Amino acid sequence: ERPVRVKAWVEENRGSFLPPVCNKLLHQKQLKIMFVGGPNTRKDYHIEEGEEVFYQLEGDMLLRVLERGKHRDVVIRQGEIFLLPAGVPHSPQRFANTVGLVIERRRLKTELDGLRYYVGDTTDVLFEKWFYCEDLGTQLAPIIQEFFSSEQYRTGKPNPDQLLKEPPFPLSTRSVMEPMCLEAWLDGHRKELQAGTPLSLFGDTYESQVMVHGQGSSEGLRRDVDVWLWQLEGSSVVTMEGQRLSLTLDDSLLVPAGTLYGWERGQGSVALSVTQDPACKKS
Ligand SMILES: [Fe+3]
Repeated sequence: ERPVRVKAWVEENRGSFLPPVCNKLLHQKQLKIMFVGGPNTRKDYHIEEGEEVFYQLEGDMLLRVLERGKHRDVVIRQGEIFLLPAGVPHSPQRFANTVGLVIERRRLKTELDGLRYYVGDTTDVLFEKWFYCEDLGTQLAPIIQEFFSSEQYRTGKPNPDQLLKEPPFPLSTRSVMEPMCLEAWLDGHRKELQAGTPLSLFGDTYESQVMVHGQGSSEGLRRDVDVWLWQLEGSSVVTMEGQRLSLTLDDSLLVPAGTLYGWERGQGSVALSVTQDPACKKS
């Protein structure tokens, strides 16, 4: 339209979260920006070669992970933000009356997504499926149905003929971070943002870059990947192709790869800048 105001977009589009996945995409080019409501129980663990960034807009969630072969529970509460590194199996439980933000990116021609259901709360695979992920809005469903309409589900015995000897790429062995409370973080760094220096939220051992920007401007910029901007405080002006688009509180905007842009940020503004560039992949 664009900018799109995030809470107005959610409040309008939440009547279209449909089971089993309860998701709807805002954007689906190089960057994928999607929202998911609950209640919604996922018994499956997803594995992918890109990174996933979560931010809880409304209410809490529970992310179950496998971190070095061990089950782990990761509560992400309203206002918290968290980055999941590549190749970690994860299973998101969302509860009644919650809305969440998830970001990911388009997968390379050779990258492979997988789904696994385990036996009980053990680490033994019961059922798995591996596929090229093209359309985040549409492909998990058919996979989930297949598990619920299956012998493995009816009985709980794995069929060894349908397991893989090894996963197609080695699962990650890194540890997972703690969720950060975004606005305790902002207030914690407000002096630096007033100064004009942008800041990395998660640092550079990841592919994703979540940069926070305060007052000031920056020169003509052209990136090879999509960029998403989200205005949290104050306001700002984006310039792309002889075209000023101003952003106010809670406005957001995807600048498409290739597109040349200037950004002017007014007094006491605070904007979020997100990028997932697979040239910055960490394997
Ligand atoms: Fe996932």
